[PDB]
Order: sequence, then C-alpha cells, then structure tokens
Amino acid sequence: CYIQNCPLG
Repeated sequence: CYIQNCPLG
C-alpha cells in the first residue's frame, strides 16, 4: 500500500 492508502495498482 502507500500512506493510509495504496499507491498504484
């Protein structure tokens, strides 16, 4: 994922 959320994909 990324921050609280996921990056690409």
